[PDB]
Parts: sequence; C-alpha cells; structure tokens
Amino acid sequence: RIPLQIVRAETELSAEEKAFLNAVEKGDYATVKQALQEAEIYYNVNINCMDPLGRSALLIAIENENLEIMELLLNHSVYVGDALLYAIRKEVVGAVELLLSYQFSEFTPDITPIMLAAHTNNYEIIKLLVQKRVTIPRPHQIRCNCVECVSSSEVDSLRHSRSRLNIYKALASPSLIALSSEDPILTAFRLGWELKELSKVENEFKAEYEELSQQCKLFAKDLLDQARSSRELEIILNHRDDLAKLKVAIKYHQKEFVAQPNCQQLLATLWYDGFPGWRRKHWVVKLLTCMTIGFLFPMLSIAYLISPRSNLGLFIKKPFIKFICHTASYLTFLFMLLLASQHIVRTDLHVQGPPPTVVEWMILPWVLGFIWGEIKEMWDGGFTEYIHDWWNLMDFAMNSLYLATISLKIVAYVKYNGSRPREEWEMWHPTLIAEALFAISNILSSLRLISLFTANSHLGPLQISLGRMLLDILKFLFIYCLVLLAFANGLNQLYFYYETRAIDEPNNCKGIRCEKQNNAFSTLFETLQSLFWSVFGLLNLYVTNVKARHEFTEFVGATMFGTYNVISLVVLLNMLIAMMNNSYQLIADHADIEWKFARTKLWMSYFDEGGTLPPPFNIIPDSLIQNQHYQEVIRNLVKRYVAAMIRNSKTHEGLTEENFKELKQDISSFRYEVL
Amino acid sequence: TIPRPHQIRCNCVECVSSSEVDSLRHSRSRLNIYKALASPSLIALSSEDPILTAF
Amino acid sequence: RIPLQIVRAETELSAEEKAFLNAVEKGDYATVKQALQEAEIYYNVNINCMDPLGRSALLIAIENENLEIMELLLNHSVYVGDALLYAIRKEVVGAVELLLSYQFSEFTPDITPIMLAAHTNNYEIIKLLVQKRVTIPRPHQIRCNCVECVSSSEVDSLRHSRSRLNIYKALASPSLIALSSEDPILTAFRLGWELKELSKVENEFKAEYEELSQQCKLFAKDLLDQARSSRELEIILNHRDDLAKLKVAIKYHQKEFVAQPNCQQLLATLWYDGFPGWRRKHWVVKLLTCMTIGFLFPMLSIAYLISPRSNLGLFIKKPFIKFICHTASYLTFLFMLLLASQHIVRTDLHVQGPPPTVVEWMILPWVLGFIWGEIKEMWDGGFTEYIHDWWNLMDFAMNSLYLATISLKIVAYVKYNGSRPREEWEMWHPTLIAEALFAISNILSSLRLISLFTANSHLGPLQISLGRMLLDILKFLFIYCLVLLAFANGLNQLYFYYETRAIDEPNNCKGIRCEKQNNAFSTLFETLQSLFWSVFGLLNLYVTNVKARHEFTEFVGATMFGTYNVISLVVLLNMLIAMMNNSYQLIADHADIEWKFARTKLWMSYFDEGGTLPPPFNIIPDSLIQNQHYQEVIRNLVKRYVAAMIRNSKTHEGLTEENFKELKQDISSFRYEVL
Ligand SMILES: CC(C)CCC[C@@H](C)[C@H]1CC[C@H]2[C@@H]3CC=C4C[C@@H](OC(=O)CCC(=O)O)CC[C@]4(C)[C@H]3CC[C@]12C
Ligand SMILES: CC(C)CCC[C@@H](C)[C@H]1CC[C@H]2[C@@H]3CC=C4C[C@@H](OC(=O)CCC(=O)O)CC[C@]4(C)[C@H]3CC[C@]12C
Ligand SMILES: [Ca+2]
Ligand SMILES: [Ca+2]
Ligand SMILES: [Zn+2]
Ligand SMILES: [Zn+2]
Ligand SMILES: [Zn+2]
Repeated sequence: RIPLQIVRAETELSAEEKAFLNAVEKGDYATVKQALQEAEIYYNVNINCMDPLGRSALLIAIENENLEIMELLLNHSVYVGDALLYAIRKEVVGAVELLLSYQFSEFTPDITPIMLAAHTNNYEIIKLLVQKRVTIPRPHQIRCNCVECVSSSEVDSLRHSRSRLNIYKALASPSLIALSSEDPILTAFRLGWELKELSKVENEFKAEYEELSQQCKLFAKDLLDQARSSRELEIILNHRDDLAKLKVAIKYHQKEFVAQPNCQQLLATLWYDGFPGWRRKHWVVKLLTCMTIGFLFPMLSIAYLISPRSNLGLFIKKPFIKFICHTASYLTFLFMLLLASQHIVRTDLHVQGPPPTVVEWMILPWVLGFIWGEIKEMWDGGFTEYIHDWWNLMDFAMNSLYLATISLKIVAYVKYNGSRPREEWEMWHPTLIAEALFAISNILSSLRLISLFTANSHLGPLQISLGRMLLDILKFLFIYCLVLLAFANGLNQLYFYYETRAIDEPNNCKGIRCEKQNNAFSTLFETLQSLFWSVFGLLNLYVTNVKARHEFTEFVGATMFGTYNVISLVVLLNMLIAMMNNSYQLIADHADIEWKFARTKLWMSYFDEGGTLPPPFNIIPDSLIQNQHYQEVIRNLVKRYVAAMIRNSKTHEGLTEENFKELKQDISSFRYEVL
Repeated sequence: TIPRPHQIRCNCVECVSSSEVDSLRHSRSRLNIYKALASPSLIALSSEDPILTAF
Repeated sequence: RIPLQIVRAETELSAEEKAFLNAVEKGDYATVKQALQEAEIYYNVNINCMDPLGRSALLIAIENENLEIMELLLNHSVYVGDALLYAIRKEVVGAVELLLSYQFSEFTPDITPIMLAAHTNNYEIIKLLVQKRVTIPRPHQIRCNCVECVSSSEVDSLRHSRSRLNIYKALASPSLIALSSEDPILTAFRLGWELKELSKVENEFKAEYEELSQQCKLFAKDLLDQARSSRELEIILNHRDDLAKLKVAIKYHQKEFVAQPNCQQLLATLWYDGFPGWRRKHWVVKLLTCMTIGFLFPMLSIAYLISPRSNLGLFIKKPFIKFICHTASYLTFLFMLLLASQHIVRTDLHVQGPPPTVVEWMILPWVLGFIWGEIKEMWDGGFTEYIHDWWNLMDFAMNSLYLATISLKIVAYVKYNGSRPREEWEMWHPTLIAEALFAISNILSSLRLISLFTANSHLGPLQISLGRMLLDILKFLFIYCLVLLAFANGLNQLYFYYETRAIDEPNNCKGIRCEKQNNAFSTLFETLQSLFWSVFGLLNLYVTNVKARHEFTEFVGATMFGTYNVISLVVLLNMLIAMMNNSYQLIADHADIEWKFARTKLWMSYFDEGGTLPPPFNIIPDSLIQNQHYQEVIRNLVKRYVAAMIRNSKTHEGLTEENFKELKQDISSFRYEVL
C-alpha cells in the first residue's frame, strides 16, 4: 500500500510552446507562420523549444516529410544541429537535399553524415554525399603501440572500441565499396580477411566483426553472379593485379566465391583437357579408360623424358592424366610394400646384418623420389604455406621414419658380421629397431591414401565432415586424460606395496600382456596401460586381488576400479556421442561448399608444369589494355548488381508508405485548389 | 496507487480467509498485481533505482 | 521447333457481352441500367452471359461488394443460382442478407449454405442462417450395413466419402456448437471421441479427422478457461448429466482439459485435505511428516476398524494419508520378502516337504489381501476397464504365481514325508518348482514399485516418456527375431552333424553354460541361446571348431557367425538408437500434459471410500436447480468466449480491406454529391 509518483520529472513547457508544437505536428502553413511572427515580436514562443521526448519542431517536420515547414524554419534561423542525421536515418532524399542546400540526441557524438549513410547502405544518399568531397577516417593496425592509440585506449576504452567498430561498419558497406573503389572484388577480399582477423583480437565484439566479414564475402559472390558471358568470366578470373584472381580468392578463403557454378564449369573445362564430352560417356567406359590409362604409367613418362614435343610425350601434361599417373605410381609403391612382408621374397631370418633384398632395392628409388619431391615443393612455393596443410606433417613423419630405417640398416650392416640366434639378441638391436620403424612407416604410408577421397562426389563430403569433427574429439581427449591420470595415481598409490618379481609368476611372465594377468597396478606405467585397456574390456577382474588376505584393501581397489569404469564408460562416452551429434548437425549444412573448395584446391595443384613426373621418374636428371577491359567489365557488373538490388528493394511497407504520402499530398493539393 | 501483496509464505488471517473463500480470485488478483508491477515503463517512471528494482 | 497453340479453346462472347461485363466490373449504375434495357428490348446482351473464367455479372458484383447492382439485377430476374454460396464464402453479411431477402461451379453439388457457413465458422452468418429454421443431415453409425449405406458405397465411393467428411466438418464447428447445443462441453467430448474413432476406420482420410478431433478438444479447453470464480468452476466440474464431469473427461481422454491450471488447483485442494498450507512448509519438515505418518500405518487402521467415527479413525479417510499408508504397507511386504531369503530365518535345506516358516506365515495374509483386493476392484468398477491399465496384467501374473507356489507347496507337503539329499532329487520336484515360481513372483512384485513414480514432480515425466518409447522397442523386436531365426536355422543346419555326448566332454558338462563351451550349434534351442548370448559378448570364438580337421566347414561357420555379428551389432542397434532419438524428440514436447493426466488418474483412485484399508487389514470382516445453474454459467462462458474470439478476429488484412472499401464508398458519395 504505497502510492506511485514521478521521480525523474521533466520540466514541461508553457501553453504557448505546447500550442506551437501541436500546430507544427498537425501541419498549418499559416498558423505556424503567425506563431513564428509572434515569437519574433513578443517572444511568446521559444524558437528552440523541445518536446519532452526530445523532438523539436524541425524533427517533427522531418518525420512528417513535409518540406515547406522545414524551409520556412530554416529561413527563420532555428537550431538546425543534428538534423541531417535524422534525415539520413529516415532515408528521405528530398529532405537530405534541403538541409544540404543550407543536450539529448539519439546518436553517439562520433557519427558523421557519411558514416551514417554508409551504415544505411542507401546508394542514392551515399552518392549525393560523396559528390561533395567527403572523407572517412581510417584506423591503425590491429596490433599498434603508437602513443595516440595507447592514450586513447587509456582514457576511454568504450569510446575507442565504439569508434573503431563504427568506422569498420561504414567501410564494409557494399554501396560505398561499389561507388568509391576501383577493384571492388579485391577490396571485399582484403576487408573480409581483416575483419575475420580482427574478430579474434576483439573477442568481446566477435559476432559483429563476423557478420561484417560475412557481408563482404556475400557482396563479392553476388557481384560475381552478374556475369553473362564466358569472355567476361575469363576476364574477371584471369585479371592480374594464370588464374591469378582465383588464386587470390583461394588464399583469402573465399569458399562461396570459388564454389559458384560458373567458376566450377570453367575449372572442369580446364581439368578435362583431353576428354571432350567426358560426362557424355557411360560410367563403365569411363572406368575402363581409367584402368587403361593407369596401367600405361611407366610409358607416357619415358616418352615425356625422351621426347617432350612428341605426340605421346604431350599426353602426361594434361591434369587428369597426370593425376591418374601419380595415383597409379603410388598404388604400385603400396603393392611393393605389401610384397615386402611375404614368404615368397623374404627368407633367412637368422642373419644379424642382412644385405638388402630385391624388394628393398626396388623400394629405395620411390623413397628417394618422395624425399626429393617434398624438398623441391617446400623450396618452390613458400615455406610458411608448406605447414598449413596438415598432410605435409604425415609426409614429414613418414620420410623421417624411412630415413631412420635406412640409417639403422646401414649401421647394422657395418657393425655386425655373422649369425646369432634371434632369441639371444639384446633389446635394442639395430635390426629390431629398423624393423619396427619400417612397420610404422608402412602404416603411415598406407593411411596417406585418404587424401584422394576429395576427388569423388560421394566420399569427399564425408571425409570433410569427419576431418571437421576431429577437432572436437581432440577437445574431449583432455578431460579424459585428466580423469585417467587421477585414477592411475590413486590405484598405484594403493597397490604399489604388493609388487612381485617375474621369477615367482608362472611362465616367468609379468604384466597384463600375459595369459594370467598380474601386477596390473604395481607401477605408474603399468597402471596407465591397464586403465587404458579396461576401456575395451580386455582387463580381467581378478587383477584387484592381492596374494595375502587383505579384504579391506581388495574391496577398496575394486571400488576404485568400478568408479573409474562407471565414470569412463557410462558418462564420458555418452557425452561424446551427444556432442558428436550436435557438431554433425551444424556441419551437414555446408558440406557441399567445403567439399568443392577442397576439390578446387586439389585440382589447382596439377595445373602448373612443375613436378610433372611421378616420384619414381622424378629423380633422373600488355597491362593497360587488360586494365581497361577489367574496368569495363566491372562497370557492367556493378551497374547490373545495383539495378537488381534496387528492384529488390521494392517492399510492401515502403510502397504503402509512399502511396499514402502521395495520396495525402494530392488530397491536400485538391483541397487547397478548391479552397 | 497500486496494492502490494503479502509475503510468499504468509499465514495472516486475511490471506487465509481469502484463500479459503475464492482461491481462483485470489490467485488471479496476485498474478495481475505482479504483472502490473513488472512493467518496464512503470518501473522507469516510478522507481529511483530501476536496476536494483528489476534485480 | 514446334509452335504453341490453344487446344481447349473457350467459346468467346460477343463485343456486346464483353462491354456489359466491363461495365459491370467497373461500376456504372446508369450504363448497366441502359445495357439491361437494351438486352430487354433488342436482346443485344445475354442476361445470363458468363465470363470465360466462370464469372457472371452477379458474381463480379458480389466480389465487388456493391449491393445496388446486385439488387437491380435481382429485380431484372437474372440467374441467381449458386450465388449465396459465393456470398457466404466471401463472408459479406450485407450481401448474404440481400440474397436471403429474395454448368461450371467452384462448389461440389452436396454443399448447402448452412454447411458452408459452418465450414467458415462465422458466428454472425451462422446465426442469421439458423434463425430461418435450417437443418443438417446426420450420418449413419461407423460400422453400418443398411442397404442405403451399401448402395451408396457401391455406386459412388468418392461422393459418399466426401459427403460424410463435409457433414462431419460442418458438425465440428465451434460456433455452430455454441449456437445450437445445450451442453457444448459434452457435445465436444463426444464428437472428438467419435472423430478419433472414425479416423482409424477411414485410414485414407486420417489427418482430416485427426484435425477435427483436435479442434473439438481445443474448443472444450478454451471454453473452460473462461471461468472467473471457484463457484463457477465447481458448478462446471460437479455437473451430473462427485466430480462427474471430470470423470467423463477422463473417460474421453481430454488431457488438455484435465491439465488446465484451475482444475489442477481444485484437485490439489481436494488432495491435501488435512494439510492446509502444505506448500508453505519446508521440504525437510514435509519429509519428516511423511516418515512419521508412514510408521504409524498399523495404527490409524485398527483405529478405523474399531471406531470409524472417532477423531483418530477419521484420519485414514484423507487421500494423502491413505496413499502414504498403502505405500508403507507395500514397503513392509517387500521388506519381509527380502527377509525371506536370509540366513537368519531360513535353515535346514535338506527336507523334502518342509512346513511353512514364520516369514512365510507372515507373508501369506498379504497375498490373500492382494488377491481379495484385485477381485473386489475387478467386480466393482467395470470388467472391461480393468484390462485397459497394463499394470493389472502384472498384478494378475504375480498373484497367479503366488497361487501356484502355494498349491505346489501344499501338494509337496501332502505327498512327501521324509528326507533325501538334494543332489539326487528329480528335475521336476515340486519344491524346486515352487522355489522357482516364488523367485519369479518376487522379481515381479519388486518391479511393481514403478507405478508410484507418477506422484513425483521429477520422476513422473521421465517414467511417462520411457513407457511411451516401449512400443517402438516392441516394433524393432520383430525384425530382430526374424533375423535371429534365419541365422539359427542356417547354423544348426551346418553344424548338426557333429554332435557329441556329455560323457566325452570334460566334467561331463554339455552346452555353453560350462567352463569350456561346446555343442553351441548342435540343436536349434542351443543355437538360439548361443546367438542370443553373443549379443553381449559371452560366447567364445572356439565354439566354431569341430573335432575333426574340416577347415572348409569351420571357415563357413566362422563366416556365418561374423556376418550375424556384423548385422546384429553394427546395423540394427544403431538404427534402434537413431529411431529412439527421433521418438524422444517428439515425446519431449507434451511430457507435462501426459504426466498431469496420469497423476490426476492416480489421485482420483483414492477419493472414493471403497478399499480404504491396506491389504493386510482389508481381509478382516434436486436436478432442475442444478440444471438452471449450469445453463446460466454456460451462457456466461459462451458469451465471454464469443466476445474474446471476435476481438481476436481483428486482423490487419481485414481492417485494411474494410478501411479501403469505406474510403471508396465515401469518396464515391462525395463525388456524386458534387456532381
Ligand atoms: C577400400 C579398399 C578397396 C581401398 C583400396 C585402395 C585403393 C585401391 C583405393 C583407395 C582410394 C581410392 C581412390 C579414391 C578416389 C578416387 C577419385 C576418383 O575420381 C573420380 O571419381 C572422378 C569423377 C568424380 O568426380 O566423380 C578416381 C579413383 C580414385 C583416385 C580412387 C582410386 C583407388 C584408390 C586409390
Ligand atoms: C532406488 C531405491 C532406493 C528404491 C527403493 C524403493 C522405495 C524405498 C522407493 C521406490 C519408489 C519410491 C516412491 C516414489 C515416489 C513417491 C511419491 C512421493 O510423493 C511426492 O513426491 C509428492 C510431492 C510432489 O508432488 O512432488 C512420496 C514418496 C514416494 C511414494 C516414494 C516412496 C519410496 C519408494 C517406494
Ligand atoms: Ca606433400
Ligand atoms: Ca490392480
Ligand atoms: Zn596507432
Ligand atoms: Zn498475509
Ligand atoms: Zn446405414
């Protein structure tokens, strides 16, 4: 039971001011005139009177989009400050032209008319403003330590951040870009890249910068979709500041630009150089052509080596043929690797240092070619780009393992000369180490074949999606490792008092890899291995029993093991499944764009003339006119895009408002004529 | 003025009698009073600490 | 290169007819008059001329909602057939009144004006039509063999079905129900039930009948939400054609009606009879009150038996107290069942026919009370309702098992007198069979405790959701069983040649329940058991080996087992998981309504005065004025609902059309006045 009052009271204006505001709002070309005369003579009305909701007479007239009252008030020298911004926001060209013809605010004090027009993206008002030689400030580098930036960040961080965001939002306007830039596509590429990089430095305002970068990418794509001819498309794609613009787009991660249908058709035409009407043929004949071209890989290569200008020697220069030949060569290498571990070719397993066999002699040139190709690619093409592939890491590991295997084999051959039973060799015998490294490198080289899946229309998107989920798998791995370490520490602390020697165990075997598992929690390493193997159910339940009858200790150990099993197998795995599902739901939307970007990147690596020969055979020893053409095509594209966007801007609300205003104007004119 | 309701757990005779005669009317009246009190415009107009009042 | 022509040409009308139609469409009170005069005199115009798009002049005027031309044409005796339907569909009251004042069509020939008005759900037009003593046909029973129905279904099934659907769609109109029914709530209940039952007989038009039933349910609920007082709510809920209307709603499956907040408050007030301000107390004190009331269950019952009118004897008549007492009694029975299988109370396991122990003597009265209560409930309350619970099946199985156990114990006690080692008893000893049946009944009785979860705010919805998924689990069971039978047949056919006797096996054990598993696929029963147990990984891999060296047979058996494992564990289980997820996604939306319906059904079973005592103690031996009140409250509710729906019918499109038409009319009037 407490009354309600007004705490922050507003100082009301007099009846004269209220009547003046009412007349201004209603619209009376004569009553407002006589009110202004009275204000001039007797000062009964304040010319600068303000509505309690901060709405002066000029603002009321602007919101009423009637220009006669505004012109009269301008002639009467009313306070005109901060009215051009209201006109711009209301998007009224006539009023904007009128004010351009010469406390409390709804706009921050850093906003300029040109910036506000750019935020609105109105081409007609932006052009009108830019016609009067306006400028826009440009911000400092993302990581800048200059005194002016440091002082600004030290006095008003909120103001600094808001000003930077406003400037970038103005600069990212498609209409401003089209009006003021000479290379709109390149400008959009660079601006999108800069905004994407800035979003992670200003982590608080991340979504705004993300949306600005998306806007720039959409503008570039939509500008590309306005091409009407193959000649125009080639002029756009081949412009050098052979497909220089496409390479720049790939560098700047313009996936929607690259995956556009007109670009994909050009790329496919370049890809199928020697097979006109490839999509006309049946899948059976295409498959048979693939097999026949694959089997002739040793030829077409010797021909290219002995006669590049010959008809046969020019066949391997086509991208699809080159890809098929490289694939066939890699498959042959893998088949020899398979042949290495067979009974047919490898015998006499009793020699300490064995000379290389025929299969190893055949294998060596492939390894040399792989290493030479990796080094040559890394030298020619950029060192910093070589590491942003995530497959070159596998290549490096595989080649390092092969080099270590060769070195260990040579060392063993030099050091050892004779025979000895394998059962009495030491643990660290060079032959044993070389065999282990060879097996690991075989696994890696066989797993490398995944990267060829992106060339297929059915397996490529699936491979991209799996590669996208791998990161979140890596995210869960951390929590799992922490839980595993905690429980391993506890179990080892409990059980380390009951260690036994291998002598007293059956068969003199110690650990969990024996037929009767024992000493599962005697050391930290063994405890970690046991807790890892219990995830798949390969650890038996009698490993929690000690030889003595310590029932309390055995029960505590069993309860520890059961709690670990519950936490690991009932909770963490199901949470992993749930978040896998959530990730795949979002990933499945953009699978096509990512797959086409990946396939374009894969195709573009076979276009150049470097590294034509497969690894087995690769170790044997005017500008102005182009600028005018680009400018003409850009003019046409910008005109078409602007016209299309203007015709799209026709909306029901705008049309209804325009018709209502026009009908009101005509009715007023007819009433005045009658009167 | 606007009436203000009793504590969430109140045993006063007036609350008990009201809940014993017309529970539907009592609940509807309480909900209407709280819906009126939770108005942003009313808060901004009549409160001196709108943030604390909203909290 | 083939030209395009017109195949189904329309016979065009003459220039006179085209001019007449143009004048009618444009609107000319004098030009149309002189055209009609010319048609009368020289017959230059056809009064019945039709637009090529089937649009006569009267239809054009109706779509123009100008009544002067329609009245003039009616005075001129133009073909007026099938125009009232167009007026009704356009929903123009003035035109409808005008035509009511006295080839090609867009309406099927079975549609009447009243049916069309009911389809539109316009209260103003429905009332206007019903004021003139109109009727609507009513259809025959869902399963009717009368000659007229058989002949109609034998001549035109499409026409018959369309007519039935149209009649039901007209009858299911909320405005028609409110206008013409004396008990709208009961009418909505019955109509929704009938439509729901009809949807599964007309399986082709299932969705239409489902939507009609949903419409009826929504109407009944929305009518209920218009109560403003507890007295009105009690009048509505207690009306008998003690909560008769609520019981009818429960019988007709009106979940949204029952789960409404005003009804739930009344039910909670009835439920907490002896605890005013129950929700005011803390959860700790509420819990402690629950425990104390539970422990005093033997008392409050003897008090009710020896003095029902006493202050102590009237406590058990409250529903919450009765529920707590029954729960405590059941928990005591389960605790005695737990005590049955302990070392403290049961000894001397060597007697063939043993006399009952003290725990069994204590157990027997509970079983007798359970059986008596089941029989009494089944007699008093309806036999056909007793089977639609799906818990009474568990009750019946449990009580049958207890009866069989008692009978077998009595038979064994009568037949056997002496002692014998248990190891030399036969397979079918009555004591062994009775023990097995007792254990199974113990499992069932312990599992019965699930039904008490619906009383809790956290476990109830979860239990309802699981019970909803059980049906789809049952759906997958069929496919799994078929696959299992196929593979069992194949494996038994392959392996039945290598059966071995138990004598030659170690420990003289035969089957897969031995320590060394053998004869896994020797018989069909054993093959089925092995293939069942392989789902959980409890079958070892050496069971596919025969004693002889038949490598082809062993490999074929291993491949069969591997194919079965892949199909069962990699495909079917993952599909089950996927469809579980899909089912839960839809189930999670309406969990609250279903849970509240279930809790209301559970609460209502403790309101009546029959079966007050728990099973241990239950074996010891005017209408007119109510009608006027209901009619008044129904009048108020219908008026409020109609007013609310009318105020909700205000839409932007309708308001804009009305304002445009009114402005056009006023402009025309002003122009005529000026002229
Ligand atoms: C699962 C087992 C059988 C793998 C055996 C290894 C190789 C025989 C496979 C592994 C990946 C395969 C490659 C995966 C995808 C492609 C792309 C494919 O190109 C297309 O499909 C082009 C037409 C299109 O775009 O659809 C040509 C075959 C090739 C190189 C495949 C050749 C055969 C490869 C090397
Ligand atoms: C998992 C183990 C511990 C089960 C042991 C068996 C019994 C001790 C449990 C099983 C189900 C329980 C019942 C489940 C739900 C309820 C409803 C509950 O009622 C409310 O919560 C009312 C208030 C509300 O609506 O939230 C009162 C206890 C009771 C009967 C529980 C009493 C104790 C029961 C019989
Ligand atoms: Ca590489
Ligand atoms: Ca029952
Ligand atoms: Zn700076
Ligand atoms: Zn109070
Ligand atoms: Zn009939």
